Amino acid sequence: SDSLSFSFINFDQDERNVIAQGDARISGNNILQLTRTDSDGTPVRSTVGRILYSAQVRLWEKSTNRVANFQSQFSFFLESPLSNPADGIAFFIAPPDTAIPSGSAGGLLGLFSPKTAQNESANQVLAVEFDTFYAQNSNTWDPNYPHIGIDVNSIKSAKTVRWERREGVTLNVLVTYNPSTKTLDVVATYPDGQRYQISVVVDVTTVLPEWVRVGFSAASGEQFQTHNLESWSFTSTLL
Amino acid sequence: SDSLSFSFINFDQDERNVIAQGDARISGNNILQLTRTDSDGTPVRSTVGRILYSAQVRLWEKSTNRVANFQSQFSFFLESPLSNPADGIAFFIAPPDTAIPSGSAGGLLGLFSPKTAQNESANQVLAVEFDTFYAQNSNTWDPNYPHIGIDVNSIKSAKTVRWERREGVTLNVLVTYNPSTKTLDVVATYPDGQRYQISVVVDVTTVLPEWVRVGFSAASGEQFQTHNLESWSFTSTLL
Ligand SMILES: CO[C@H]1O[C@H](CO)[C@@H](O)[C@H](O[C@H]2O[C@H](CO)[C@@H](O)[C@H](O)[C@@H]2O)[C@@H]1O
Ligand SMILES: CO[C@H]1O[C@H](CO)[C@@H](O)[C@H](O[C@H]2O[C@H](CO)[C@@H](O)[C@H](O)[C@@H]2O)[C@@H]1O
Ligand SMILES: *[C@@H]1O[C@H](CO)[C@@H](O)[C@H](O)[C@H]1NC(C)=O
Ligand SMILES: *[C@@H]1O[C@H](CO)[C@@H](O)[C@H](O)[C@H]1NC(C)=O
Ligand SMILES: [Ca+2]
Ligand SMILES: [Ca+2]
Ligand SMILES: [Mn+2]
Ligand SMILES: [Mn+2]
Repeated sequence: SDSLSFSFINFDQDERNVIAQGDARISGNNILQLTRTDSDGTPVRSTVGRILYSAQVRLWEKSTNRVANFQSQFSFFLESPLSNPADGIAFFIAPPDTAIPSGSAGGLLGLFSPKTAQNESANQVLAVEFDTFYAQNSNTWDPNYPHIGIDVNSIKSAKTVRWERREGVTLNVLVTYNPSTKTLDVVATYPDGQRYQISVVVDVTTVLPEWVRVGFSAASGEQFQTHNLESWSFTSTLL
Repeated sequence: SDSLSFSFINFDQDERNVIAQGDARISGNNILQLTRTDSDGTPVRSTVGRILYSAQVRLWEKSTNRVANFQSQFSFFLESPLSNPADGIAFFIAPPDTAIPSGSAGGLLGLFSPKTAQNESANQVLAVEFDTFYAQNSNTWDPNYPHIGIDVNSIKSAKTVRWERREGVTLNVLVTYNPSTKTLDVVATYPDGQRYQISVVVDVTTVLPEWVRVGFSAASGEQFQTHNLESWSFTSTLL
């Protein structure tokens, strides 16, 4: 269609218009939990979950040279009982048939397969990652610190900014795409006003198909944490 | 979710987020055609078609006493080579599992079954009808003229206004529900400024389930016409 929007002030477990993949679920307490927990609510190793909004977004139209804008606002928090929590949460855009790739329960954030994770020609993923785990022994593509990144068909972010994950604290995020400037902008803020900004010039018509779904992905490998989405609103208009 | 909106400036045959029922289709020339035509494009007898937007609207929430507003704007035109064309087109709201009932290809507008069409206790349909056929020999519930009506769980409109269908002319329609006044308002206009207004007080929480789908229905029995939707935008916010 020419435009689509939705808003979740909170999520409820009855929500009809989201697609859960892997370990993702909306809890009975109204939190969207992307990764698995044991019966005590403790995060566990080797888990991946994603959610997609069910309606399919017209990101661009080849026969008319129309391109959509979009704006995605959301808030999340992460918790872990241990040091060096992993692996992170991402807002992402992918073809509507997208599924969790094998080998992605870890630093690939549920978004990529190991043999092609850095191969821009192979992937169909645009993502904004909140990447808490950076160890060189397995995340060779990361800078040596937790970071916010924009991922264009690769797990190696096109651009990153330094970000110190705060245990249990809500981060508020606004992601916007402007097709006239071909700019994808991210602004994230913690409650004290600390602000994180990352932006990339990217022509969405060369990185993604005409129809897409939007959503979130998270994963934990050998290190773990809960990945908790509290709210989400989205709008897209084909211009 | 807490809100949802979409817009079709035009329809395209590739549209991913609509559900076609019966004879409905979006043509290669970008018109949403609800009822069947022969190979020359001529309307035919005994046809019914409906479309639904795929995303499910939260019309109300019982555990929080929240009720949604909504606003639906659309335009349509009807064509027939013969006199007394039939049967009409309706915007409607129904449970998400809704399907064309048997016996509805005619004056029941694809919305009701003959034995219960006037039984408010049985149905789950809220509709705004543009009803072109009124013959007492089969449409006993209609006034003796073409009319615009608001249908609350019955094919006998709660309220009607006189309307002379114009062959091939676009009618523009705005339908709005205000939950604070429990008022469903319809305003329709022809290109010369002729205006049709109909409004009913109705508590949507007593006539429809908490989750619904929205869309359009049309049918032809022994008399026929094409039922052509040109554009449609919709918004709903749970208050
Ligand atoms: C504690 O294990 C760390 O070091 C191991 C090698 O000594 C790695 O195999 C291991 O990587 C896995 O877990 C990390 C952290 O969750 C994850 O990013 C990666 O994709 C693997 O699943 C880890 O770095
Ligand atoms: C030309 O047929 C008209 O009169 C018949 C009886 O003499 C009716 O059976 C017939 O009704 C069917 O067609 C109408 C018009 O399309 C429709 O409204 C009704 O639901 C029946 O399908 C028609 O009135
Ligand atoms: C990257 O993926 C493309 C598409 O399959 C492939 O042609 C190319 O060989 C890959 N690059 C490498 C280094 O394997
Ligand atoms: C109307 O439908 C209700 C619900 O099934 C039913 O109880 C009632 O008998 C019907 N009324 C008539 C007149 O048949
Ligand atoms: Ca990482
Ligand atoms: Ca009628
Ligand atoms: Mn990273
Ligand atoms: Mn009528």
